Amino acid sequence: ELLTFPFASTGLEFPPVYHELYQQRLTKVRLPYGDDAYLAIRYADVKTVLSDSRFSIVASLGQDQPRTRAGARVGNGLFSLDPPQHSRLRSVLGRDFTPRRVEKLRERVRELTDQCLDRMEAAGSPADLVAHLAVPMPTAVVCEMMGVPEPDHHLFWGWAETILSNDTTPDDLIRRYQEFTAYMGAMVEERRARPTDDMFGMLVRACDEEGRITEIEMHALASDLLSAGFVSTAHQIANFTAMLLARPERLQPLVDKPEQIPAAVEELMRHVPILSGFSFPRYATEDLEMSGVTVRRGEAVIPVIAAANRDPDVYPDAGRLDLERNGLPHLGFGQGPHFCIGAHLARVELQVVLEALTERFPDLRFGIPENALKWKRGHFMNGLHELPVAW
Ligand code: HEM
Ligand SMILES: CC[C@@H]1C[C@@H]2C[C@@H]3[C@H]4C/C=C\C(=O)NCC[C@H](O)[C@@H]5NC(=O)/C(=C(O)/C=C/[C@@H]4CC(=O)[C@H]3[C@@H]2[C@H]1C)C5=O
Repeated sequence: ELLTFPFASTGLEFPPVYHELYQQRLTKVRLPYGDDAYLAIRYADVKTVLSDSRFSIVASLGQDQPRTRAGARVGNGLFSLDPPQHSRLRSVLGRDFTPRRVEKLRERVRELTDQCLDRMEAAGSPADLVAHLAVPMPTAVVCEMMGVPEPDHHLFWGWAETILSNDTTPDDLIRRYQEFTAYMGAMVEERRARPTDDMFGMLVRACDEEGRITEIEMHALASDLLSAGFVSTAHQIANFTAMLLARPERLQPLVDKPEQIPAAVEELMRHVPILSGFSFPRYATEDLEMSGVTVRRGEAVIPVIAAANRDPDVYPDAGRLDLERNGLPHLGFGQGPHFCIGAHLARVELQVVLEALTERFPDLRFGIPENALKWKRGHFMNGLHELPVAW
């Protein structure tokens, strides 16, 4: 009878069971659905799972995917492939997410952030930072980049939520797939009759003109980016803001030393356990040793990035949020092939958010007692339903 995973925790709590597991050999756990799997929790082990070619993201041996969602996570996009096939598909998007291209979006990200905060401030204190900023701004950034109009943003929230909900059935996934395919089918036909200088338009040229990808691959890449690209940052804006507002000095360290905002963002990326459970298991493609256990060909191992980010040998006093830490590189954006393609855009968003909040609301504080905060309970991610803030 195996340890159950995910573990018990509420909000952004890091559960004490990890402190036990760091002093144990690799541990096998049973999941809500699918096969059992080992839990990689040491920094080095999580790095290995995510970047060593002996770990495949594909269950090519009949495995039942260890998971928290009733419907297995399957499709034709970036999370369904190993290199080189993954690398060839990702290369279609690559150039648009390099630091050199994303750094160009800083001014636009701040424009949208400013518009969000004008409306927040016009709504009056105390106001919900989730509804006024965390949700709208990242949604607008990627929906604009892709070429989706503001009228339709709500459609992509719903499609993204059913992906991320652990009570989503395979039937719900079918409904989502059909609705989404219809919508992007419309978008494709629009761009075939009238090309556009946006990212979906780039994908349509890549399918039609260059023949680099197939239609289903074009849809898959768009679906990956519109599922992953704004609910993520949405959750993290509120998580980061809540983390800061819960300390005695709140925003003041960053008001006083704006130049430290990039380091703060990285420490928060390390510290915040953003995942309720985990992402994708990997499967060993040959016998190998990990934290005292022989992982056999075919067996699943889950990379627990949150645990890696509190590895007691990599990070002294790991539970402490120390905005000056500059610890060794966290795994909050993953590692290896599937390292977050949006990593620099998320850094830009989160940095700009802290710039805008410190500059405009230096005395930002919780608008309700902290004990009343409404943390989510059944989402793939940890976060807040609401974040009332006062100034
Ligand atoms: C704070 C915000 C974000 C966090 C914490 C985050 C985290 C991650 C992590 C850890 C992975 C790797 C998971 C694994 O290997 O199992 C990943 C993958 C991915 N992320 Fe991000 N992400 C964020 C924002 C974004 C944004 C802004 C985008 C795009 C606009 C994005 C798009 C993607 C995509 C497409 C993948 C799959 C990449 C691949 O398999 O090649 N994410 N994300
Ligand atoms: C902030 C935390 C970041 C946020 C990103 C978003 C990532 C999720 C969404 C990513 C891609 C996606 O939804 N693409 C279209 C569907 C696909 O065809 C396919 N079908 C499926 O069902 C399946 C998923 O459920 C996929 C779920 C992904 C799980 C995961 O690791 C998340 C990441 C986290 C680590 C697929 O990938």
